[PDB]
Amino acid sequence: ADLEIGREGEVIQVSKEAFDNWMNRYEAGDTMEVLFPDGHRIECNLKIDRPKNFMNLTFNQKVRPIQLDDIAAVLYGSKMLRNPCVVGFRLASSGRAIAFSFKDITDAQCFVSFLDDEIKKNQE
Repeated sequence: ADLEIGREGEVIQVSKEAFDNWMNRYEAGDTMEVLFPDGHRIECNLKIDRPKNFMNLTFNQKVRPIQLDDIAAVLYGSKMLRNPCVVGFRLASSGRAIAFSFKDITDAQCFVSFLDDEIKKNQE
């Protein structure tokens, strides 16, 4: 069921065990979808390297690398609606917004928490 967003706009209680599992999978590399403005998606592999402060999107042997340092915002809730599986975030460098869709809500909410930590770090 859709999240309903406040008039103000978009500018999480997940278990630690769930996060730890999420984190292990995607550090290994695991599957998600990148949303696009025209509304099509592509199935990618998302691999997080915490030491290197990058996360790599692999599609068709093509890798869009994202710097963890780069992440500036996470968009996930507060008729404006968001499917719970879909997480949007903005990059500081491009000023662009990207949407990942995860295989379930839990995973999405983990990516939200992971993003939150990186953002706090980045703000120092």
